Amino acid sequence: HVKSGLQIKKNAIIDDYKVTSQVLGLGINGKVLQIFNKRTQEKFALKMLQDCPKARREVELHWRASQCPHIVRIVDVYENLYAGRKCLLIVMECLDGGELFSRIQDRGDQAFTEREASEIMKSIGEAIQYLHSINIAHRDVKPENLLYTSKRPNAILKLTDFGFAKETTYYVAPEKYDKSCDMWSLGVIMYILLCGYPPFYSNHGLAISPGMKTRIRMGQYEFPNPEWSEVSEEVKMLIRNLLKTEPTQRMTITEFMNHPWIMQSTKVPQTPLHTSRVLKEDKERWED
Repeated sequence: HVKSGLQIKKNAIIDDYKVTSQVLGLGINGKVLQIFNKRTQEKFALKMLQDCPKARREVELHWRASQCPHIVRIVDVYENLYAGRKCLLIVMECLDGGELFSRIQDRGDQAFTEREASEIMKSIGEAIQYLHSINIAHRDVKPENLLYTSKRPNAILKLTDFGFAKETTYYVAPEKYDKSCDMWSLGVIMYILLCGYPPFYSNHGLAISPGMKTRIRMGQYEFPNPEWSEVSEEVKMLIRNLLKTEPTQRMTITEFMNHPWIMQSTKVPQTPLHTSRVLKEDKERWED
């Protein structure tokens, strides 16, 4: 019920960990580098942030969320001087399974199933549910931010970048919609999981198009055949509620988690999906 508070280590990280120039990824606030425990030689991930109040907010919110199995765990946080400038160094568990959509691309002749999508969405949902329950909104749920623990098949998907996360804060009525942003993100992820293409795309496929922005505002998405031919109307309706243009009309995480598709993944059919194939073909377009 009660869990330890964040104990920021003032000892030099070099004492405990061996720092490498290898960059696992770029976080919005700071670069993420692979590091190894000197004692155990175990791989870990280091996020380096300058000691601004925004950085302190990120580390606090991440620490609260670290408990969730579907949120990347912060093993330790270090306050150290780099170049005589105060830095917060966040050591997290290394996720080498790779981005969610990258793993689906790398599955070969084996086809992605509706049931597999339901399981994936439930995992992401559980993370969002924990965050919303503790009054935190990630505000940056994206495919990049979802990563797998290991290349082994029973690896767990985890949410990662808390740079944009913000606190949402006798019987009484419950009365920001920062939380609603996360639900929209789930809808987009779900759409891509089922077909392998985003609900909203740019003419000439260049970054963010004015036309794409208009489509997002107008909520102009279609479920095109053949990708959506075998997808349940139930699933389509769920996506519609998640992709409502008006944030207030958008589905709550509790509603999403109680939805039968999410709640009973086992019941969900193993209908084959075009997602794996589409992702491979899109990669081929990117790599001419």
